[PDB]
Formats: sequence, C-alpha cells, structure tokens
Amino acid sequence: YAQEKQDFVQHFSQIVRVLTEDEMGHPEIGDAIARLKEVLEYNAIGGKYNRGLTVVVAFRELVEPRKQDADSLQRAWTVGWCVELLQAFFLVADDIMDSSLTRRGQICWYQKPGVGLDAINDANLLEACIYRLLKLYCREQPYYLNLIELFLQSSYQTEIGQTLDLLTAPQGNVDLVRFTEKRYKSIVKYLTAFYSFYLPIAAAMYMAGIDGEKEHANAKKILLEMGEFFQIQDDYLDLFGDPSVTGKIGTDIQDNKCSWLVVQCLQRATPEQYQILKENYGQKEAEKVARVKALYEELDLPAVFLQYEEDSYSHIMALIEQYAAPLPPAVFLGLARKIYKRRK
Amino acid sequence: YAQEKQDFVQHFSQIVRVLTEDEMGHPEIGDAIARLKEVLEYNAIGGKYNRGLTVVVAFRELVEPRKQDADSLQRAWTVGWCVELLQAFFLVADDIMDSSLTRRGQICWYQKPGVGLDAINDANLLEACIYRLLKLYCREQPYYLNLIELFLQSSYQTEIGQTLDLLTAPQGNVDLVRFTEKRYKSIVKYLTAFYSFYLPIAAAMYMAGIDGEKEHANAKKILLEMGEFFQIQDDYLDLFGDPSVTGKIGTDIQDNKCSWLVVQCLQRATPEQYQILKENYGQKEAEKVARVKALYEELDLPAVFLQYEEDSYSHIMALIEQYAAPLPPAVFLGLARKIYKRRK
Ligand SMILES: O=P(O)(O)C(O)(Cc1cccnc1)P(=O)(O)O
Ligand SMILES: O=P(O)(O)C(O)(Cc1cccnc1)P(=O)(O)O
Ligand SMILES: C=C(C)CCOP(=O)(O)OP(=O)(O)O
Ligand SMILES: C=C(C)CCOP(=O)(O)OP(=O)(O)O
Ligand SMILES: [Mg+2]
Ligand SMILES: [Mg+2]
Ligand SMILES: [Mg+2]
Ligand SMILES: [Mg+2]
Ligand SMILES: [Mg+2]
Ligand SMILES: [Mg+2]
Repeated sequence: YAQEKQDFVQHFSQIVRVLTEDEMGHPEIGDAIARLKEVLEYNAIGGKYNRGLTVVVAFRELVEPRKQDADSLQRAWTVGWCVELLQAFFLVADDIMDSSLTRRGQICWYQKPGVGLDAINDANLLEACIYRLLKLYCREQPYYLNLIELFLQSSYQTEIGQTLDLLTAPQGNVDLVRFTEKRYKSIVKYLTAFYSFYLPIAAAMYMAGIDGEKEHANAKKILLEMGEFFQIQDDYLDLFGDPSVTGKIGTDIQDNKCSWLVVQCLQRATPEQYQILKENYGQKEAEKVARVKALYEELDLPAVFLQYEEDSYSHIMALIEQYAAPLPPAVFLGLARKIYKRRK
Repeated sequence: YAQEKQDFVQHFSQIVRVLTEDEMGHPEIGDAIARLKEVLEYNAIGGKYNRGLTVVVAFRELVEPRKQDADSLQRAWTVGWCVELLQAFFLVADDIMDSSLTRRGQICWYQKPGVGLDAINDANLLEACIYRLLKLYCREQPYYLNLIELFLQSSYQTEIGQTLDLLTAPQGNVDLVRFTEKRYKSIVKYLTAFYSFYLPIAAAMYMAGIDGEKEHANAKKILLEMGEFFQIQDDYLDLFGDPSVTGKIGTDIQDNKCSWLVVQCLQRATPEQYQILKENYGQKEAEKVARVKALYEELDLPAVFLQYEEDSYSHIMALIEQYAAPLPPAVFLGLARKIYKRRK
C-alpha cells in the first residue's frame, strides 16, 4: 500500500509544474502564480490521499491492462489529484468556518501569519485548478463532460451538507433538540459520503466507460453507506483521537456540532445528564468541554463506537455482496480495508 | 432601459422556485434549501443587473427574431441570472476579505448577526447554483460545454485577479513601490474586465452560435478595455462617491489597495507628499484616511479622473469602430452608455 502512495505523491511535482506554467506566457501574474504554488504545496500535501489513490486503484481494476497506456494512466492520476484538490478546497474553507487550529500536523492555512481571510480566495483557486487539469488532460475524452458534472455536483452536495452542519451548530444557541439520528444521517450524506466515497469510484467508472445509471446507482448504495461510517469515525476521533496521529485538534464540542457522539449521548442520557450536556455543550470554556468528555466516558460512548464500527463493517460487507456486481468486489473492498479500524 | 430591467427582475422568483424545488423530493435538506433561498434573496438582488441585462439585450441583438422562441428566450435570461449569481458569489467573498461594511444599500451578508464566516459556504452555494441552472435549462444545447467552460474560466480569471489584488494590498505592510500603472492594469484585467464585460457578451455569442476564435478575440479587445475603465471608475467612487447612491462604504485607503487613485497620486507626488502618503496609507485611523483624501484633492485627482474618463470613452469608441464587425455596434454601444458617467 505504501508503494501505491509513493508513486501518486511523485506525480504532484508535475501537477504543480503544469498549473504554474502560466508565468511564461503571462509574466504579469507571476506573483499570483507563485502564491498558487504556495497554496498547492501547503494545502494539497500531508493527508492520507485515500480519494486520489482510490481513483488510481479503481481505474487499474476496471480498465483492461492492454488499454492502460502511458497517457491513459496519466489521466487517471491527474483526476486522482483533482479529487485531492477538491479535498484541499473543502478543508481550507471548513477550517476557517470551524475555527480550527491545526490540519495535517501543521497550523491551518488561514491561521498562518500573513494569510488570514485571504485563505477564502486561496480555497477557491484550489477548486479552480480541478477544471484547469480536467481541460488540459481530459478535454478530447468521451467522459470529459461526465467528469466536469460529477465534480460540480460533488461541490453542491458537500456545500448543502455544510449548510446543514452549520445551521444545526449555531454559535451561542443550544440546539440539543435537533441533534437526532435522522438529522445526523442527512448532514453527513451530503457533507462527506458523496465526495469522499462516491466521487472517486464514479470518476474511475466514467474513465473506464461505465456510465450506466443502474451501475452508478448500485455503487452509490455501498459508497454512501461507507461515507456515513467514515464521518462517524471522524466525529469519534475529534474527541478520543491522538492529535499527533490525526494531525488536527478537535472543536466539535466548542462548536455545538451535531456530532455522532452527542446524538448517542442524548439517546442514553438521564434527565440529570441531559442538563449537564445542555449547560456545558457548545462553549469555548475548557472546563465545560472537559465536563462533556467526562459524560461521554461515563455513558461508555468509546465502547458504543467500537460496537457500531463492527456492525457497520458487516453491513457495508453485506452491501458489497448485494450491489458490487458486475464490478470487481476488490474495488469496494480495498477502500473498506483502508478506513476500517482507522486512527488517522 | 427601466422596462428592460423590470422584466429581468420579474424572472428572479422562478429562478428561486426552480433552485429551491429540491425540498419536495428531499425534505431532509429542507432547512438547507430554506437557507439557500435566504442567501439568493439577500445577495443576488439590489444591484444594477448590468451583466444579466447585457446577456439578455446582446442575445436579442445577435439572434434572428424568428428563432427567438419562448424556451430560447427563457434560456437567455437564465444565463443572465447565472452571471448575476457569479457576481453574488464574488461580492459575498470579497466583502469578507475587504472587511467591508455595506453592500447594495444594506449591511454585508457576513456582517449580519447569525451569519459571520458561514457566509463563505453561502458564497460557494451561489456559485453552485450557476451550474445547476446551466444543467436544468441548457444541457441539450450545442453551446452547453462552451458556457460551462466560459463560467469556469471567468471564476479562475477573477480569483487570480483577487490573488494579485490581495498580494499588492497586505495588511500592516507599506507597498507604495508596487503601486504602478503596469501592476494596476494586470490586477483589474483578471479581477474585473473578464467576468464583468467579456463573460456576458461571450455567453450571448455562444448562445447565438458565434463560437469563432477570431470573433471572440475581437470582442475581448473592446470588452477587456471597457472593464479596465469600469474598475478605475469603482476605485474613484470608493473615495469620491455617495454611499446613498453607491450602496457601499469605501475601504481602499484603510485596506492598502492598489487603487487607481494611489497610482495617480504617486505619479504626481513631491518628495514631501510621498512621505504623507507613506505615513497615512493602509491604516484604520480615520484621521490618517482623511489625510490621504486631502492629498488626492490637493493633487486635483477628481479632475484627473474626469479627463481619464473622457479619453477612455473615446478609446473604447475607437475600439468599437475597429473590432465590432461583424457584430452590431449596438451590442458594445449599449453597455458603454450604461457605464459612462456612472455614479452608482
Ligand atoms: O477534518 P474535519 O474538520 O474534522 C471535517 O471532517 C471536515 C469536512 C469538510 C468538508 C466536508 N466534510 C468534512 P468536519 O466536518 O468539520 O468534522
Ligand atoms: O464592490 P467593490 O468592493 O468596490 C470591488 O469592486 C469588488 C470586486 C469583487 C470581485 C471582482 N472585482 C471587484 P473591489 O475590487 O473590492 O474594489
Ligand atoms: C471527510 C472528512 C472526514 C474530512 C477529512 O478527511 P481525511 O481524513 O481523508 O483527511 P485527509 O486524509 O485528506 O488529510
Ligand atoms: C466589478 C466591480 C466594480 C464590482 C461591483 O460591480 P457593480 O457596480 O456592477 O455592482 P452591482 O451592480 O452588481 O451591485
Ligand atoms: Mg472542520
Ligand atoms: Mg466542519
Ligand atoms: Mg471532524
Ligand atoms: Mg471589495
Ligand atoms: Mg476587493
Ligand atoms: Mg472598489
């Protein structure tokens, strides 16, 4: 797996080179292009590259090796990097809105001295780079428009998910009544499940020439369920994770977020425990945040998570057995293995 | 002209209706859709609608009236509203980054209590709505991909212009040496000239089936020059404009912006006057901002602007005479008339 990763990261230098080549033809925007490189180098590198690697691995498993030529394989890891750019755009913006401190083992881009809210445009430039690369490498391809629409839809989906997340998590207002299982499943479906799990497999499918409605609908049933689990896992790691491993500091309690943990807490809270949560949740005070963590540990939520993860993996495996065909089960199995029991 | 405007604004209620119809099929995202309507109602309404109206007026002048059917005309004002959505996205984001107080006669969306930096996602949703409308009304059209790429390119262009603007205007740092005419022309070309003047005429050209490289290149020569003047006019109105008319408070001096006014000031400043500008520019202090305004008025920059506007209009008119053909000169003349001597 570490060999798959290294080949993918080795292509980033050319991705930057092609995206910052504009300085030759237009020396006037030289500084802007130099800032884009700085934004690319900081915000697209450091992660696990699960989405980008999924595009590359799913492409090799869906396309016949006699068809996988040098150009065809370059297009596959360029689209992989396009998904990594979509990730970069989403995270730079989300770290501002969530008032987060760290990302991928370093300070958040907006928290850097000399950046600040300029990071909003930087996030937008990262998004702009997807369509630049799609045009430079896939314009003459039959799946060109299908990939453009798939990335556009992925953006709208996450942004609607982001609207739901932000409306359920108001700063200064107690929203315990909206923290339900039905609300949670609606948020994470749009917010994470589509771009993190459906988008990479669907992009590799369109590139393989699998554009069928039924085929895409079947992959979606598995992948949207995989995405729900991945977000539940991220919600657990925000509180019970190790920041040296995760590369980020948790803010869900301070930010009044509709975390899977608070949904589970409210399902098992006594009237007394509900007031402890009402009085201490969604506030900046360290002592208040510590009080909520103590209640989660008291309701044995880390073990509730361990049981969920076991039942969830068995459900996703049952979904692979039901809907994988005619695609190789390894397509969905490889991604499932890379996220199950994850600590990063 | 006021009759052209009223018909265009009357179509906004249907634009909202089609974009917020998702609540029927998906009641789970109801609140998110309700927030999108609130974002659309606040941020896409209030302006002069020059870009949206340009798409509609240029379409009727380029397409034969026997071909202008009910569906064909609906597609024209939908693409007009798509340009107004691109404007909304840019302004919501720019008002955060510029730390502006008002927009279109009301408080900035991000300055609204309960909104704040959530406005970043709201800006992104406005951008998402362009491609939603392009898909719902122009997917079966021969110019579909051409319009998608034209809006994508318009975004990258403005965002690169925005990178240049923000890098030349650092908070806390004296950047008088970079405030040159060559730097100014580079910023506003990418930042404003492409999306505000080229994008509306080019979209109406593609819809009329005029996709020729030479035809688009010729319109670009006129329109990019028109855009340079429009930004110069906006830079003048930031200081010498009336906020009841403009609907916005100026921040260029406080924000250390490479304004056309500071470029002209530095070209006419004595060594003594240069130090007055160096000591008082780019700071929040009201007295410091007032000192810079006094120097501009002392160098007679409002009259320097009046002479520029006269020479600029004659240059753009000469460009219409050179490059309008085979397009009707009214296409470029109508837009020129709507921005020349502007106070809004
Ligand atoms: O990495 P983070 O900040 O923990 C997160 O997962 C980031 C994110 C951004 C956009 C879409 N989905 C997740 P969040 O939702 O704020 O918990
Ligand atoms: O409306 P504003 O804020 O005066 C402006 O024109 C807004 C704007 C946003 C995006 C592109 N071009 C202009 P700016 O450049 O900040 O002076
Ligand atoms: C969808 C959510 C959970 C955001 C972060 O995802 P990752 O955990 O995949 O972050 P990176 O690997 O890209 O750094
Ligand atoms: C390109 C710049 C100068 C931003 C504002 O343009 P407008 O003056 O056209 O603003 P609205 O009419 O859309 O409100
Ligand atoms: Mg976050
Ligand atoms: Mg978030
Ligand atoms: Mg999280
Ligand atoms: Mg501004
Ligand atoms: Mg600005
Ligand atoms: Mg201005």
